[PDB]
Amino acid sequence: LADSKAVLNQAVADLSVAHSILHQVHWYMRGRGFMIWHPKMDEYMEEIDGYLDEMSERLITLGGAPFSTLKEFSENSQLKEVLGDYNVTIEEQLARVVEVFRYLAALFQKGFDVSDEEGDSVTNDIFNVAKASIEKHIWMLQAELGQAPKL
Amino acid sequence: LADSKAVLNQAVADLSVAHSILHQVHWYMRGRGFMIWHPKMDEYMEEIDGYLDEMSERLITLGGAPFSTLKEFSENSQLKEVLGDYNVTIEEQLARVVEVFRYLAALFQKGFDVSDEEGDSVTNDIFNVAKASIEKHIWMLQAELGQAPKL
Amino acid sequence: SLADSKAVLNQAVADLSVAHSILHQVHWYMRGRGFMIWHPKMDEYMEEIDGYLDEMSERLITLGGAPFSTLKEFSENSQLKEVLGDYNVTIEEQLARVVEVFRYLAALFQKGFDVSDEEGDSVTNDIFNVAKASIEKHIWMLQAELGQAPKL
Amino acid sequence: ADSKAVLNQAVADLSVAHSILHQVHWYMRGRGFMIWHPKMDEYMEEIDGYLDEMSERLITLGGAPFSTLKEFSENSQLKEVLGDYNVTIEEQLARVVEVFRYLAALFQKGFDVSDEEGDSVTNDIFNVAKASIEKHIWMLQAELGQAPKL
Amino acid sequence: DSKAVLNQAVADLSVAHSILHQVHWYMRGRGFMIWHPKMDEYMEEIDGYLDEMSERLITLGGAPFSTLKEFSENSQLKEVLGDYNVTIEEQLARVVEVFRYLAALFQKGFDVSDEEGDSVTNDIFNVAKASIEKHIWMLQAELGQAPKL
Amino acid sequence: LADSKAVLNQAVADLSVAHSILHQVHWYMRGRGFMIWHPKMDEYMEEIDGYLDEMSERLITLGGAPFSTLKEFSENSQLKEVLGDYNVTIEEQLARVVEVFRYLAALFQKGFDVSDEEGDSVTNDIFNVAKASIEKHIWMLQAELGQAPKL
Amino acid sequence: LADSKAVLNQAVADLSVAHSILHQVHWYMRGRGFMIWHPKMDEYMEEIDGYLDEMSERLITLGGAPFSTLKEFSENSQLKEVLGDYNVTIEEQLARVVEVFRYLAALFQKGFDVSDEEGDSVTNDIFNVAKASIEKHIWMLQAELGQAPKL
Amino acid sequence: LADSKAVLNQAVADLSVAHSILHQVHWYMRGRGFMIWHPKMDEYMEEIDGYLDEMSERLITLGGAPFSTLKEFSENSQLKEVLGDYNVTIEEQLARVVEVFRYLAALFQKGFDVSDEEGDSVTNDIFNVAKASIEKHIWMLQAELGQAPKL
Amino acid sequence: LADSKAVLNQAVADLSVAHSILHQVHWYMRGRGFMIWHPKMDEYMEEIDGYLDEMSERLITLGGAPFSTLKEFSENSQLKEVLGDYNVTIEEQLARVVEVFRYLAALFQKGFDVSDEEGDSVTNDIFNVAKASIEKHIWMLQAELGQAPKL
Amino acid sequence: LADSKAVLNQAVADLSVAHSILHQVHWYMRGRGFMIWHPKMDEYMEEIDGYLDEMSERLITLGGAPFSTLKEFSENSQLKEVLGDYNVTIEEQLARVVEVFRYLAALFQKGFDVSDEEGDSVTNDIFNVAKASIEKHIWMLQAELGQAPKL
Amino acid sequence: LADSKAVLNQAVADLSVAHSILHQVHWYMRGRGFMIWHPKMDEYMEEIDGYLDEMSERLITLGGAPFSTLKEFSENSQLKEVLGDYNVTIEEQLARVVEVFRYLAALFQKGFDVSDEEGDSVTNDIFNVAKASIEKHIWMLQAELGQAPKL
Amino acid sequence: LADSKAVLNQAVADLSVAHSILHQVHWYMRGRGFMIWHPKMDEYMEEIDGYLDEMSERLITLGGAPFSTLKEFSENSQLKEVLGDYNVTIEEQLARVVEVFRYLAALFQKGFDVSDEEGDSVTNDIFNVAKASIEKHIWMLQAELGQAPKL
Ligand SMILES: [Ca+2]
Ligand SMILES: [Ca+2]
Ligand SMILES: [Ca+2]
Ligand SMILES: [Ca+2]
Ligand SMILES: [Ca+2]
Ligand SMILES: [Cl-]
Ligand SMILES: [Cl-]
Ligand SMILES: [Cl-]
Ligand SMILES: [Cl-]
Ligand SMILES: [Cl-]
Ligand SMILES: [Cu+2]
Ligand SMILES: [Cu+2]
Ligand SMILES: [Cu+2]
Ligand SMILES: [Cu+2]
Ligand SMILES: [Cu+2]
Ligand SMILES: [Cu+2]
Ligand SMILES: [Cu+2]
Ligand SMILES: [Cu+2]
Ligand SMILES: [Cu+2]
Ligand SMILES: [Cu+2]
Ligand SMILES: [Cu+2]
Ligand SMILES: [Cu+2]
Repeated sequence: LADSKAVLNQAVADLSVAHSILHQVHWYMRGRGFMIWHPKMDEYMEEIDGYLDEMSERLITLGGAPFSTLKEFSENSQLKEVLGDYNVTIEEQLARVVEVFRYLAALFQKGFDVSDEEGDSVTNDIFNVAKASIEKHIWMLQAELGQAPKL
Repeated sequence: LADSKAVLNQAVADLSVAHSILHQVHWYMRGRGFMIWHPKMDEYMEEIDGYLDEMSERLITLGGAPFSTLKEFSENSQLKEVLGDYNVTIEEQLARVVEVFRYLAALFQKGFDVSDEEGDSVTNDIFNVAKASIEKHIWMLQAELGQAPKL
Repeated sequence: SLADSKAVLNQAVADLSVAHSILHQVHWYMRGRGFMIWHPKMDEYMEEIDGYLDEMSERLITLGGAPFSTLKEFSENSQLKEVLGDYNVTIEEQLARVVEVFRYLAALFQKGFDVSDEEGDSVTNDIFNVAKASIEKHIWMLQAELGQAPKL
Repeated sequence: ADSKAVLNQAVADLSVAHSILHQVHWYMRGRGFMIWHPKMDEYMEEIDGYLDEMSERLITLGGAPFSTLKEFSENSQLKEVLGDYNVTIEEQLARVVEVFRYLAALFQKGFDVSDEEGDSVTNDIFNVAKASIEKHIWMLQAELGQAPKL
Repeated sequence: DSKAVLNQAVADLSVAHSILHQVHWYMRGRGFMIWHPKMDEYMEEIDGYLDEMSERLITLGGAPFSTLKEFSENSQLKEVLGDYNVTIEEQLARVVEVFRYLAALFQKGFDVSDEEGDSVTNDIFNVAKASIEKHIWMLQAELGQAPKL
Repeated sequence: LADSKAVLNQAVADLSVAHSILHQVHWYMRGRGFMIWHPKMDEYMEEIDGYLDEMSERLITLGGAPFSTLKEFSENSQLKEVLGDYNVTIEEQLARVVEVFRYLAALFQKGFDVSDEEGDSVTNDIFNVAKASIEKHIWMLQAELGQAPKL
Repeated sequence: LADSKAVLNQAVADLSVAHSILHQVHWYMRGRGFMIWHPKMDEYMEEIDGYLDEMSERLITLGGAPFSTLKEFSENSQLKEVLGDYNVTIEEQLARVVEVFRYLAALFQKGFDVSDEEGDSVTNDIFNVAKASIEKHIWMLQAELGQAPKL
Repeated sequence: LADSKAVLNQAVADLSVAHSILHQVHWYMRGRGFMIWHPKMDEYMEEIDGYLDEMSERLITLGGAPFSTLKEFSENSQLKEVLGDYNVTIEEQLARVVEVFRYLAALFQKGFDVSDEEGDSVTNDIFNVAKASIEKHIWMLQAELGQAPKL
Repeated sequence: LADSKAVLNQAVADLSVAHSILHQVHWYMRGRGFMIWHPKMDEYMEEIDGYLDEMSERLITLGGAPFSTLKEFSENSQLKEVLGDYNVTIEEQLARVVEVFRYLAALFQKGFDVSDEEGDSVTNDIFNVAKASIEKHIWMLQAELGQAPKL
Repeated sequence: LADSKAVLNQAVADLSVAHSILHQVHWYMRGRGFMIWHPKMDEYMEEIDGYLDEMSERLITLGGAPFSTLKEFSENSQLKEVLGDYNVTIEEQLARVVEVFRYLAALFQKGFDVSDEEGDSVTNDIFNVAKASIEKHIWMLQAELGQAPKL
Repeated sequence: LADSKAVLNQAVADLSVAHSILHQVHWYMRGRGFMIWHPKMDEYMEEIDGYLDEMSERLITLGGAPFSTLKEFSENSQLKEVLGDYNVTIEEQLARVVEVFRYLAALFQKGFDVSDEEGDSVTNDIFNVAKASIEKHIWMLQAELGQAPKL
Repeated sequence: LADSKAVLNQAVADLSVAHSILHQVHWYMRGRGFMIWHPKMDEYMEEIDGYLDEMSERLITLGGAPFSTLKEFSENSQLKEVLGDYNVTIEEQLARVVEVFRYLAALFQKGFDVSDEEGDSVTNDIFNVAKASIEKHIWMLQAELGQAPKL
């Protein structure tokens, strides 16, 4: 199950970086809609953390060794972080969360694919559930942004 | 008691159509304010459904036969429905909810008058409670829309 | 594109809206021994039906679709037929209507599952699978009440 | 005076109604016991609510509520019979319906008198209780295969 | 007879509820705001015993008193007309009197069911007697007195 | 006091002052029964604030403009305030609360009549509910004080 | 205290078999009343399981070794099991539960007497509590079946 | 305001007026973001009332006599009230709330300083806790206004 | 669906025996770690009971006849039971739970495969969910025992 | 009921000292298992305090005068106390709790017997309930220690 | 942190005695007001016990050894205990509670001062929080008794 | 680090790294005690994250710009991360948590010190509350490890 293990660990790194990006958005946010979207980032972060732990502990359950240092997370994630900036607009912050979420949905589709191909149905379901929820968020964030989900 | 029964049945039809219209607004909404107004439609729908069930079971209690098919709801409602359209602005969507709620408040006043006249105080009270909260919603929606309630 | 996955989701929106109306009718027009139990049971079924409806509609939206959202659309697209409310229907005839509504929904959900499986829409596939599971369980229980096997 | 009187009438009738419901609850036998036995508890609790609220309204209005079994029995227009296990479920439910029809008519009377005297507070207490009792009458009659026939 | 004492209790608990309700309603004087809702706790507890003991009697094949006529004729408690001029201390003194009668009745219930080998019924009277006696201590304590069981 | 708007706004002022009086009682109370009456004042104050907000927002809903400054509250209220005094007995504090509540119930009656006369049943219902509870409190308070409610 | 130990272990076997029988009734039930009685079986099963664990752990506490395999349960129980059959009427199902419960109350009576005579008052109480509730159930079950409890 | 007692009483007056100002904003608010900011005012008001009560009770506890009439509040407070106005923008509404909060945070700093100087550590902590939370609100409000907290 | 039905019924038998074994472990456990592992056994039992009822009622739902007697469970189960023994160490006790869980996870895989081939996706999901949770427990139990999960 | 009274009072003093010993164990505990047993001592302590207050209040109810000073507790208790010592192992700490419990269970038996002889049935059930729970704890502590309960 | 450690331990002793005195007041109380003040002694005892555990565990944390036997409590406490006496009036009982509380607040001031001088700010805040609450209780008790707090 | 803002950011970095190490301990833990200590890591991580968020917020509130990327956390933190290793004993894992907490306690003392010196009492409080709880955890972890807290 080497490829299911590799994608789980990929998600551990990516989700760790995604959490950090969401926390940055939470902190640096400024503009009309702050009061709604600032605590909304805690909800997204909590949900991201749930996926992270579950996917890491599935990796552990399968005999793997999850990345578990900030260096491992940062080096292995395909997500890129920039310095915090208070002058990013609300719309831009929401569009970055959408970018991250589209990335995660694509990653989860890959985890779904590989786990299916390896016959790892438990892992497959974990990815599917995460994908479901993330794609729903993309619809909502896009809607706020006056756009179709464009999945 | 023939008219109290009639107006309660009218309310069953109109509430069923108002539910559907609220559901459309909930689903087709796009633009800034989505994250607050999308779940708000669920609260409004649940409140509408509560009136619908209480007025219908009052009608039953009084010996009446509630409308209970979509054809009945559609044909007897004075509310008109259009196809859902994502390009309707948030402010236009809220304007639509306000016009539905104005209609309902007026319908509930007719219900109050009719049942008051017949001495059906229980029905009278159903209408008064429903009118009270709908009018408060009208104030709030109009305030969001930068307007006086204009009841 | 997921053309048929989207189509079956919207089919479900239509049928669930009509299913909801039928369960409400049963709820209101019910008379006979067993009323005190089956009348609020209809509220539980309605709420579950409403849950699938909202979730299937919002999956369709998520996918770039446009859900049916008027009574006219629900009526004309649903395969479920409605009749006028009638208080002289027996309890066991009411429960039998509910069973036939549920058999239809279970079959629709099966169609949703197969169609989404084939197009590789696994999220949609799981929504249908969960809904089918529950509907089929209620069929067992309703049928038991009616002194019958589930006969899926 | 009349609002006060009808409040006290309800105190007595609701006390006897509670007794009858408790009897139905205890002596019930037959298919449907397991649903209807605890149902009598919900009805009793609701009846006790009206009883205390109407009695306390009477106190608030300067009255003196009936507060002995003797007063309840001889002021109430509801008749009690000895407990009897032979009564069918449908008959037990029919007896509850009959008691509820009485309470609903009495609450209408309370509504009328209080409306005439301008005691809108008492007026609402009667309306709220009546609404709920009539709803029960529908459900009870439905179980019995019947229209509410208010 | 366990069955007889259970039915006596049904009658007396019915009358005791009426008396507590009377105290709840007619109470006036300093302490009303604490003692008025306290009567609700007592009545709820009294009604708990009433139902428990009645349905034990049904369980044993008995026929509980289920009419005010039966309650009033069989009960050994007496009722008087409600009176707003009764003092807070008098009202509470009346509550103690009722509770003392109840505990003694539950004592009799305990003895009789014990002699009869009916341990379930026995246990019902024991739990009830325990709480009533605790209440007697507290009421008496408020009244400046020892419980004097 | 020609109309419902007027009496609602009167309530707004009187309830504000009633709130302030109850707080005074709560703070300056001394003597046997403090442990029970002190927190009871909190209950009364929260109930009062409840009416205050309901009535103000009914007035807003009707298109009026609620008093919303202390000057407005204090000048338009017909209740009189005095300096906090620790040497007022418990019985005196309770008597003063009774006085406030008697005033409030009377005002709510005037509110009921004015709304009844102009067919504003929503407002009418608001006054009726508030009057019911206030009158119940007078009974209980009077009972503590060894008195009939004497409405 | 060998008798109390012996009866606690009997009850362990019998409660285990009683649970199985209730679970069969739960599964195989068909007919009007199913919707009430099917979940009612869960309540009974939970209560039986509470007795089982309590009685078992009292036996452990006393220095005994409770029956703890299906073979021990099945061979030591005096209750007899039959193949699940869907065609049994609801009435027959409830009659069967009554038979089981009568057996248990009688067993609990034996437990009460045996424990009383050894002066094991804790075991005594355990049987008394269990017996009280089972006899209450016999009444209700017999009431549904149109009969007196006939204890 | 030379001592802990004096600043605590100054706090009582200012908090009373702050409360009235927040209620005005709550009532008179119109514009996009109403549905979020209107109930937010209730949260602020409840927090404010919590400080009002604790500081007043602390004063009582220290042997002082709290201001407890509208006249005392309005005269002693350094906050100015103006007539309610429905044509104030949300941005303007939130800017006023910010002005009030900066005033309270400054007053709480004074109470902190004075109490530390007196060695009244209990009073000191009350001012510190209240200041902490108010400064946090300033950050959030400012961020909604697209600005740094600028304490 | 003959094979799905067969494997569901196998699960009913095996889960019934597994519950019995877990209960033995719960009862007979001695050694350091009791206070933790004794209630943990209750958790595992509740979970095992949940699969048992759900798999049995999926079988009923599919037109099957679940095993529903202790004799059917003992004879159909591939799990073997032995007399309770206080002298088994905690390590031995947890190792035994691990063996049981590995057995169940493998039966659930069989269940998953057979339902997959037959196109019974509802049953397939029931096995997959049960398998996931059991594998997770095997990881934790194994971790307690100082080992990799070694699925 | 002189001896019933006496033994209740013995229990007040002994439960007082037992509470103190358990608090010492709670505080001075060191070693593997701390994280479980440290909070467990709080559960035991709360349970011990429950019996203490219950038995004291029963004594008061019977016309007695509970020991209510530490002098009285110390002099009357048969339990002995020593200075806290962090160097005691976890296993000896738990053996010490067991000895306290064996004592209390013996005392509760004495209370049972005495109250039984005087026909104080209420006091009798109080000791029985308490004895049942303590003996259960003895089984559990003993199991942790790898021992039979040896009552 | 010698002085901080010493004063924490003095609190352990005095708080242990305070709890005993309150329990005495709880049990022996008689007179009008019993029904309010009897349960109020529970609230006080719970709060006292919370300080006792916190201060003891702060001392353990700091490397000290808490008093943990009744002899240590009784010999180290400055609080004096007398035999329970039902003839003490309610107002005398409350007066005794006031005196204990006055003693505890002064002890907590000493605690504050000593920890502040030593730079043990964690211990410092512990004393401050406890002091705040005790002084509030003093105001309330004094109020009941018709007096100023007179801190 | 030379002001409160500087130490707040240092805390953001260190808490981020502390969270990562705790998550590693949580994941890679094997040994007797796993079932207790694995979820206890979750409690420590929630708490650490509470500090991270409020310290970051406080920095934002003060006009600062928190580290908000993994690169920034990793490079600014003085904690070192090593690759996850299943072979580390439970006791070694616990000792690692203790080392981390000792570091955080020292950091928080530095934060307390710096903020006190600047007169930033709000920040000071934040650090003091955090230090308190971490030191208590150090006591408990050390107790598990059979050691004095050795602060
Ligand atoms: Ca648009
Ligand atoms: Ca059949
Ligand atoms: Ca090992
Ligand atoms: Ca050691
Ligand atoms: Ca005295
Ligand atoms: Cl799209
Ligand atoms: Cl828009
Ligand atoms: Cl009719
Ligand atoms: Cl049948
Ligand atoms: Cl071992
Ligand atoms: Cu985890
Ligand atoms: Cu309904
Ligand atoms: Cu939705
Ligand atoms: Cu009442
Ligand atoms: Cu009952
Ligand atoms: Cu408001
Ligand atoms: Cu157990
Ligand atoms: Cu206060
Ligand atoms: Cu089941
Ligand atoms: Cu106590
Ligand atoms: Cu502790
Ligand atoms: Cu945050």
